[PDB]
Amino acid sequence: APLAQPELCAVDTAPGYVAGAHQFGLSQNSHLVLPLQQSDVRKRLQVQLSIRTFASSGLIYYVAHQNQMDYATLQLQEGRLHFMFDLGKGRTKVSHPALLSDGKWHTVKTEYIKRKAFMTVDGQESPSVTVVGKATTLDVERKLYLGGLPSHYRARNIGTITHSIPACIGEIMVNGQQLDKDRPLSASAVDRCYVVAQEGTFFEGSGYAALVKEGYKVRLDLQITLEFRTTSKNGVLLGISSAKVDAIGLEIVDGKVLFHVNNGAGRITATYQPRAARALCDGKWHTLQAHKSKHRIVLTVDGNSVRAEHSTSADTNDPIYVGGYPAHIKQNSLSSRASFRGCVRNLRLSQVQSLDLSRAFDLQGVFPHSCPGPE
Ligand SMILES: [Cl-]
Ligand SMILES: [Mg+2]
Ligand SMILES: [Mg+2]
Repeated sequence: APLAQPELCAVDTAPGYVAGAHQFGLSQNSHLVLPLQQSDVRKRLQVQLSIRTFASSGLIYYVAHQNQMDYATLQLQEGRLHFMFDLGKGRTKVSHPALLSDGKWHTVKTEYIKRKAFMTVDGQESPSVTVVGKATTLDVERKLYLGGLPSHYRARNIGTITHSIPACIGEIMVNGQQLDKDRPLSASAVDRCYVVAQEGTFFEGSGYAALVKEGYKVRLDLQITLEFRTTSKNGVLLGISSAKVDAIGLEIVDGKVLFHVNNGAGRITATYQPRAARALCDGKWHTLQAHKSKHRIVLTVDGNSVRAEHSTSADTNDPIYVGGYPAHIKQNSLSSRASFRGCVRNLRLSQVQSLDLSRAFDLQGVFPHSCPGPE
């Protein structure tokens, strides 16, 4: 029974979904395996597709011989496109300057024809490159992998960018023919695209994402930074806990942000309370910094800091739970059990390390890299 009428939070407007489009990158192996029947790519491979993304890296498409001696692939790296193939006796590579990670739709074309190869993005064609090697044919299996690769597949000689691209892909054509993406040979972890999206990972409020199955050790010093947006007053953000006492936690309870830490001598808590109760559930992005050092704990929200200052090591050796946690998992430094609802972006631990939610080993009600609504 509150003394004043409750302060309502902002409201989220569902954008709906794009018809005939697929969102990849939800897991490191999200993909579609599409049949190639009428295409003869031996002397010519022209692929045209539309893409929308905020990501910096990922595999967009791949085709290869059973022995992998012949192949062709399109990958994104540092926000830019790279097209390469090997006809059996040498690799040819083409790059394009266009920056694609702006969240807007782009048309892309990759072309290998005769003894030349080139790329086109939004109509801007790159200079041609001469096919390398003596071989004259691209000999590959009658199958194209779109948006990523199967978990059991081991792609050779295409570098380390073999994870699924966090992006929405529309229709795709090969040598003038539109492929029926609705009739894939097989697939894994694919979903729909929001009509309008913004950079981030959506948490529907029902589950969580668990990372680092081998265990993470907080120890003495650790810096956690992230950005979040939400229209709810309660929600767990992050927790790393031993099955005993040592643990750390970050959560939103009744409009306030709490950073708990326990080095084996009791819970230490830094609390941030905004001027307005509904300030943080306004649907806009907020920055969050939580630094743990020897005998110091500092929580900073939107530039506002709050700290608290005899064991000093948080001896954890467990997974990192994001956005919530299941009942059978102990979280000694979290008072709440409520799953977060909203989006989180730029999650990093510091010597910096950013956490990629698409790598979660256990995921429930969370959609990495896919966040609805405009920014
Ligand atoms: Cl100790
Ligand atoms: Mg060949
Ligand atoms: Mg200890």
